[PDB]
Amino acid sequence: GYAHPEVLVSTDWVQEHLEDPKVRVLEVDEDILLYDTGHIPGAQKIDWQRDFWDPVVRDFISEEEFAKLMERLGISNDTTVVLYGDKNNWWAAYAFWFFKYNGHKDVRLMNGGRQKWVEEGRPLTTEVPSYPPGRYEVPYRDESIRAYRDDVLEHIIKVKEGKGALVDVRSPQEYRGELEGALRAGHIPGAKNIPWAKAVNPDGTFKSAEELRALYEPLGITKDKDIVVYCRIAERSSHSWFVLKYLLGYPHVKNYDGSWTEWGNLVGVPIAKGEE
Repeated sequence: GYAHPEVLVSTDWVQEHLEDPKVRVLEVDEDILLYDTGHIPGAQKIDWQRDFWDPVVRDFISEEEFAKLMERLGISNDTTVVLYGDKNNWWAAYAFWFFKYNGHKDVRLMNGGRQKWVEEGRPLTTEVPSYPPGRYEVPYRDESIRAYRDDVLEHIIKVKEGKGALVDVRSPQEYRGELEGALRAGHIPGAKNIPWAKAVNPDGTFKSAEELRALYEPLGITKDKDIVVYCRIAERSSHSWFVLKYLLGYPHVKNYDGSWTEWGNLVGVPIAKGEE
């Protein structure tokens, strides 16, 4: 089975923990207005750009700001945070990554996302919770899961020595250089293409550990290597990062948040086109 099934909860699990004092459910959607129309009872809304991004520079909010957000959401350090959203949990996986970047110990993703909960006809409400402030100590960012532009060159070499791998989760067209825009098209040299959606079933749930392994192992993307995953922006590569590190247990996996919007616009950086 999965390496970390404990970080994946079912819709049944969530419905039976709607009143757990140690549980805080958050809906994280690409469509920041969807929550307003109806959500899981007791769930709170995360507006990604406004809540996780600095208002002026391209970077996430500070550790201090993260702690204030948590308290406002009634979340404490020992809180079991449960995430779900639209698009096969695309954005919810992003929130998962960000929570882990801030070191939150107990974060879980609802298998199937908003899609499955709605399809099953489980409780929905437009009523928004009013939880008492949480107690969240200032976290320490975990750099082992975030990759930066100045780490790529040395990674590109690691990919050649068979010590690392690059996972491009974009469409094959973008991957090949036929391509959140950029002045250049192609992929980071050495990267392999595994479109993110290949990890999920039509109903929004994740594929089996076996089916997932089959997406990466045959392409040389193995646990013994340091992995770097990217898309156009971090928000879209977090899903595959989650699949590799948590569902498949890869110990070294980083999310390159800069992704193509940064790389494809950088001056004088290596770029490969075609297949690899």
